Amino acid sequence: DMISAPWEASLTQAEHSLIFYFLALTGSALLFGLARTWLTRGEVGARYRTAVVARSGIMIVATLSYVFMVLAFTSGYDHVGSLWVPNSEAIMTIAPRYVEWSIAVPLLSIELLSVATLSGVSARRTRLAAVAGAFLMIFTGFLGAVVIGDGRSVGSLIIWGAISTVFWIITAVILIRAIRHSLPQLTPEAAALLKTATIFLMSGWAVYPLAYLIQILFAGGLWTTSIHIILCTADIVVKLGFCGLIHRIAKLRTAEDVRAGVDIHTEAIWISSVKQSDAGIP
Amino acid sequence: DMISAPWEASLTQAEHSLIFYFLALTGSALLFGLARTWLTRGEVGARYRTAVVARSGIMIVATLSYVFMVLAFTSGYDHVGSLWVPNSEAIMTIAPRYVEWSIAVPLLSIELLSVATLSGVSARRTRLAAVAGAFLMIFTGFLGAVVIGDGRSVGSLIIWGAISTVFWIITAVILIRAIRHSLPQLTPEAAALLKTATIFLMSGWAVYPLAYLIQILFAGGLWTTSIHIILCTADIVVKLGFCGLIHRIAKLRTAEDVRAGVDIHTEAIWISSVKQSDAGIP
Amino acid sequence: DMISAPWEASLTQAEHSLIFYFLALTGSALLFGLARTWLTRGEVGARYRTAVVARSGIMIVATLSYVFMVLAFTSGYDHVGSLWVPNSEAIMTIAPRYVEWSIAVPLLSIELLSVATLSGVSARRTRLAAVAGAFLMIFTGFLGAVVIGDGRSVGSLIIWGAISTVFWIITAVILIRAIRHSLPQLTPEAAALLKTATIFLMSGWAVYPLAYLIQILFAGGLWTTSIHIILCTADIVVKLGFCGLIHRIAKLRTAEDVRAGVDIHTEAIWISSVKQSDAGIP
Amino acid sequence: DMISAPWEASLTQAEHSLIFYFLALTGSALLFGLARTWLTRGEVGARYRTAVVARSGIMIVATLSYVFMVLAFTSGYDHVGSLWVPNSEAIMTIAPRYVEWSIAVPLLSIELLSVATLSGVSARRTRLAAVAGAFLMIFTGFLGAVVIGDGRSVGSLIIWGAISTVFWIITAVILIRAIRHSLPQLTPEAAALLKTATIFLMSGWAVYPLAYLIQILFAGGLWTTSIHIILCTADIVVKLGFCGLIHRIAKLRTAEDVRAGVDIHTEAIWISSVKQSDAGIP
Amino acid sequence: DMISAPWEASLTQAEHSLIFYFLALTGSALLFGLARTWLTRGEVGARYRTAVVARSGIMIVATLSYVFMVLAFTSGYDHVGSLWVPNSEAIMTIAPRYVEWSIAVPLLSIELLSVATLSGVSARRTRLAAVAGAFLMIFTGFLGAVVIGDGRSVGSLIIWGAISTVFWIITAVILIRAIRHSLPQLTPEAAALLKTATIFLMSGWAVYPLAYLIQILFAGGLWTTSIHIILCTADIVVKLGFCGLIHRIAKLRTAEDVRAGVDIHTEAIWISSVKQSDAGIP
Ligand SMILES: *C/C=C(C)/C=C/C=C(C)/C=C/C1=C(C)CCCC1(C)C
Ligand SMILES: *C/C=C(C)/C=C/C=C(C)/C=C/C1=C(C)CCCC1(C)C
Ligand SMILES: *C/C=C(C)/C=C/C=C(C)/C=C/C1=C(C)CCCC1(C)C
Ligand SMILES: *C/C=C(C)/C=C/C=C(C)/C=C/C1=C(C)CCCC1(C)C
Ligand SMILES: *C/C=C(C)/C=C/C=C(C)/C=C/C1=C(C)CCCC1(C)C
Repeated sequence: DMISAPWEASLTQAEHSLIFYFLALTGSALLFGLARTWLTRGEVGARYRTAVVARSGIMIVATLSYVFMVLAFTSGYDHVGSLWVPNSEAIMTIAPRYVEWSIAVPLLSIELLSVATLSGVSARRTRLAAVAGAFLMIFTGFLGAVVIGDGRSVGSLIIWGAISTVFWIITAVILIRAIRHSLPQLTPEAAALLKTATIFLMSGWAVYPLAYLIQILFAGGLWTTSIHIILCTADIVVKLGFCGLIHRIAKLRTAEDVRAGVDIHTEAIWISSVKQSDAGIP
Repeated sequence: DMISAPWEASLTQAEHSLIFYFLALTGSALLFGLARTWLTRGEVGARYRTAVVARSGIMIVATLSYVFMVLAFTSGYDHVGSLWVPNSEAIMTIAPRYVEWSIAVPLLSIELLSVATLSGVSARRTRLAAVAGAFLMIFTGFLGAVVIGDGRSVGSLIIWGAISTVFWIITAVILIRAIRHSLPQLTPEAAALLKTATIFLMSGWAVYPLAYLIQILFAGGLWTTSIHIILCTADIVVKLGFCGLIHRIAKLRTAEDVRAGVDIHTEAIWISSVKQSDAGIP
Repeated sequence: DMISAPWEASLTQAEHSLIFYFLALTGSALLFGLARTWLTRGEVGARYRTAVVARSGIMIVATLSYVFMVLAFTSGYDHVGSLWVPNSEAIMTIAPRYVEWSIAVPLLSIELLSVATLSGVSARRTRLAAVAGAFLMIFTGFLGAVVIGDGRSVGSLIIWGAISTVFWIITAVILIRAIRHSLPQLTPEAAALLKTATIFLMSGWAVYPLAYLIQILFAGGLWTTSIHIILCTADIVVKLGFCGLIHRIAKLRTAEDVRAGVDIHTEAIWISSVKQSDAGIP
Repeated sequence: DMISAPWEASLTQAEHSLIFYFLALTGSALLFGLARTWLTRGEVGARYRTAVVARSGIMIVATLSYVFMVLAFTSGYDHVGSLWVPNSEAIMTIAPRYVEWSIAVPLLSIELLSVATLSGVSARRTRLAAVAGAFLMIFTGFLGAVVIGDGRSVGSLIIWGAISTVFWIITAVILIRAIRHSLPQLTPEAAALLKTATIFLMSGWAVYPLAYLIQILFAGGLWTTSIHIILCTADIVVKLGFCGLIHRIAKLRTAEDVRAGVDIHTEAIWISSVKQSDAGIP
Repeated sequence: DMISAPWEASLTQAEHSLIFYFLALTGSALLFGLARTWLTRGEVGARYRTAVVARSGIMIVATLSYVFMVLAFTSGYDHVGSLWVPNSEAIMTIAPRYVEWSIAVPLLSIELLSVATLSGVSARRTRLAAVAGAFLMIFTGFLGAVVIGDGRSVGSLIIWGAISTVFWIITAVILIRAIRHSLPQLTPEAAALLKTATIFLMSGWAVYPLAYLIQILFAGGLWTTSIHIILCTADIVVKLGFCGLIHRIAKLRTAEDVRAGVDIHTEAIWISSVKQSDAGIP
């Protein structure tokens, strides 16, 4: 059976207005996040800088995606009477997310493993399996949602969607295994935070499959609005929220190492206005 | 009853000229503010860096909003005689402010609490209640002013406006309570400044509801000009003005801590060409 | 009586070619000054960083104004024969300067007072009176030149121009008074430079009123070219020239303080390949 | 004989959707790479900074190329039915790669020699022969593929392609000779990595000639898609992958020198979460 | 006699393709150069930082010029049949170079004098005479080539070209005199390099007059291609090549001063993988 695609829906001006709000709010919040990332990048040790690098990629790629999308929104719908009607650049208000997620979902996995206690080359097996699994999960979604059937085929959404769901299970079982190994070998205070950051990431990722069910089941401008709102909201929460949580863990670990002799940090580490470690000279 | 919207008004060339001035002046002043923020970002301790991060978000989001708005101004009105007549991209000379305020008003609240003396459960509870309350106040305005009724419904402005006014009261009672707790536990010199910064922020926020009354009551190009002038002016005063006042407080607090042993700062802190603290090595 | 406006003149191709060269040479030279400002910003102390901040805004706002004016030149005139004929975006090749000057003229005043010896009530009173007076002088020009008769009214140029000339006198009497107070309390070497920088600024500001007399008196593409050449040239001289002169004074003062114990600088200060002060550690 | 060019093919919507994905994915991944480069640029000694500089050029040039290409994609094909028919700006979705490769392939050669053990004069002969040979190999490809015959001449692809293949052999024999000389004079641990980085670079370069065989042999939108996919994929692997491998070698060498007295590094060097060297003060 | 101008020639697709290559290659190489400049800016003493500042201006102005030119190329010629036919914005593919050279040729002169041994105020006489002479040489070219006659007048090319050639002689006699004075007072090793850098700059400048002879003598798309190729190539060689040679001299001089007590540098200086100087603390 055939279903209209999400970018083949005429939008009212309450729908058009919300969609521009959330697209522009999401791009804004991720440019804040990018700035924050840069300003706070020296609170973390060089042992834990992979976390900073990940997060900077996540924020750059996502900010660009959202600019593209906001500019395609302006040039993707033509107002006819009281309703905005999609043209051929309307697909460019939706498709560009898959490019963002293609980089970000792998980088979120890398950021999480950044602050775990895996080292050397068994680390590398886990980082690669994660980056693969993550990338394959998005790309197989892209194919169902955008490429094969042109977004308009229920069977192609269900097949490529199911396949994507398998790489979700594989990626999540790799990460959750990595973290379960680490928690014993961290300090109690960090292990606590790393458990929570793992629950926050996996939980965030469960929201995104729901946008894909809408596309299968419901078509309309209401629902095209629902999709954008859901996905925009989830990007803000899961990319501001989670990337601030890993940074606390990096800082706390950095400080723990300072206190222990493992290394020396130029500034002091203050987490929650509690000094974790003092500044030091080589 | 129905009222024409603000972006649905034909502008004379004196009105068009003023509107471009102020939009372009505001974006300019906030790019200065962004630069200033970066250049002075190392005058503050790591204990107080949340203040720098907030202010940088406030300036980035706002600068972008104002670029969008200035570019939409050029492509949103067509000169047809002695009048500039609005296109369908003239909503985009007004609506993008709500996106800015959605990030900024929460970040201004965070910046203010940055330099207060709050820690524990109560700190995080207070930061979240503030960020929520602030965000909800803007968004409920957006809905009245832009989305529901299309800006052209008096009942939708009065209902969504009243609702927004409740989240104003809730947000302001949270912040004013937080600050009232802190002033005892600061030093006299900082407590003085934190009282003043609180009065300057709350007072600034009372200006923005007046732009919203115009939209309810008066329609015309005079009044569309009045709205932009009011809102542009208020952004300059309350974003340049207030974010420079919190930076003095962060600096003064940073220095107070240096002097006290709590921490060490690489450079000396000068506050009104008065040296507050000397430079130090770990 | 009526006069055509400067942006209502048909330019030849010699006139059109010289106006793009000067408009693009001014944005190019003010992007070199933005780079010079950032590369040479740690040669000055933290007692005199209010000068690095003022100059960075004077060069960021000015480069953004000249990019817009060069982009609106490409889309503001149409070649209809051997003549470039103005559109409705031709006002945007002239008007954007008033936005630049609105930020810059106040910031130039701040930069000059940066390196003077004012502190107390008198300092803040002086900085505010200057920033006000400067801003009011430009804005009252904008109204005469762009807004009130559409640039086409001789009485509106002479009235708003006279008013602007009063805020010039007020602003210049404030600054010259501030500097006259400082010169006694500086060192001979700096006092000398601060006198010269004051003469260079006031003298630079006297050029800009001449562009405004042309607009009153003469209309033509020759004269529209004369205006742009005059104003572009003056921006280069007074914004490259003067902002390099204050930086020497900041450096010399920084070094004088180093030598005196007042503070310590990480690098040495070399002014004219002559070493003023050595590097030092806290 | 004549062959249609790759930019003269009508793409289906699945072929346009893939092509936009990969172009946008590649530009995204190279902006991550650029960020990474900047954030990690102080892990390396000043003796080995040429490696950082190379890699930064590689990432900047390539990111820009890919932006151009993504913007030309939007404005290079027009949807006329179920097909995206090529405009005259569809050559600009392919040609800009040759500009990227013209800078990058020489810079990749420089980056590889960066971490080898060459003197500083006989170094120069090798660096120049490499940069020449590399540049000549791309440019002679450009001429066959784009300029002479207009991409549509089989004899011009085979002649200019063969010529390009000779500068490949010359460039690769210079580099492989340089590295074979160095491996003895490195430490075992670095020599190992430098062998692998050499195999990874030469192997990466063998993929790009296959895109050029497609252009000779096969024409279609399938094949225009195959070309972009191949070339995009190879850019990600060989520019993210290889430029991270040289950075490990620079770091390991930097640390080896620290440990040996040759120099001192401000931070510690952690590679695979193993401290290679401690931080130190002059 | 009247000669067609260089932007009044219909380009083939081979000539259009080359022109886009070289414009895009030159802008690319100068963005690399800009990056390089920033990454290596701390290898030089503060005594010699004028060299860094010059070079950064040279790279910024030139990169922007080349972006403008590449964007004007896309929108300056229309494909009509088998030929690209110039529109009225084809002059913007050639004219913008004069703006670049107007800043750069003066800054190249400043960079060269940066590392010579002139100090105080007799330095200033030489720096001003140079910057004047250089600026006047370009501007008088612009007038012959672009403004007077519209590029189409042989007598205006020969008169304004001859005049430009006089300011070349004056500028070169000032610089060569300055350098001849310095070589005695440098160290043998630096004097050697400063002689070579002087020969490389003067020699580079002799290439640019040849583009101007073509414009006088030959008109055609072959020749419009020859002009762009010549000028693009010369920009790459003389702006990458020369600005890397002055940086070696600054570094070598910086190190010589370190070794001598004149100053202290934070990093070590390595030139050709030979440690020139060690890192030091105040
Ligand atoms: C910052 C962006 C993030 C974390 C994006 C996450 C996206 C997913 C986890 C998507 C998962 C999907 C499935 C498992 C099934 C249906 C298709 C997808 C791609 C939406
Ligand atoms: C920098 C921007 C700031 C501080 C913006 C502030 C905006 C408000 C405080 C808006 C308040 C409103 C009401 C309380 C009622 C009417 C609707 C609003 C959104 C204008
Ligand atoms: C960098 C820009 C500067 C210093 C601009 C200065 C502008 C003025 C000093 C303008 C003065 C004017 C008058 C006093 C009378 C006529 C109108 C003005 C605005 C041109
Ligand atoms: C990051 C980009 C890289 C490494 C690009 C590499 C490109 C080549 C090595 C191309 C080689 C070619 C031949 C040797 C023959 C056919 C033509 C070329 C240009 C594709
Ligand atoms: C990086 C750019 C540089 C060094 C440009 C240099 C340009 C010249 C030296 C031009 C010289 C000319 C003459 C002396 C005569 C003919 C006209 C000119 C402008 C081409």
